[PDB]
Amino acid sequence: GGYLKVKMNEFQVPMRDSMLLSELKQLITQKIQVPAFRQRLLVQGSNEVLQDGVPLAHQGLRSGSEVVLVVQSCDRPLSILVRNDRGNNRAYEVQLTQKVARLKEQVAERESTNVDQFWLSFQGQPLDDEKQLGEYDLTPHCTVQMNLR
Repeated sequence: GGYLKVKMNEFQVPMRDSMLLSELKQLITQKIQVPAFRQRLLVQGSNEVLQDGVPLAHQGLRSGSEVVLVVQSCDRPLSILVRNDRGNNRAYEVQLTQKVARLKEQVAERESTNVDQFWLSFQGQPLDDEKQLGEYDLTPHCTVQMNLR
């Protein structure tokens, strides 16, 4: 029977024993279709930012408490990692609406390689040059792998 009130527009979500921030964000994703990375949650009134790993009930919340949800705009850039053939990483700013081809060009320049000599993969799936990055579910500081031809 416990719940939290989420204030963006307002809705309720169930609050189970020892619920974590990641579970609150999952319930919010199910309600409003916004990924966890675009969500920031704060305790209402005081405005304390909620954190991972510690039960929400131990961050000043209890059943019936209100939390403030801030949604980051979908067009804000995010940083990702591209890992090369030697397992070395570099960080890249991207927009999810950019085509994969644009990321390939960034990587080719920074790795001193030609675009036609490699392809990119995410969690083992190849990235299609013609698709938008947002077709793949990239998140901040996730890893895209280079694959040499």
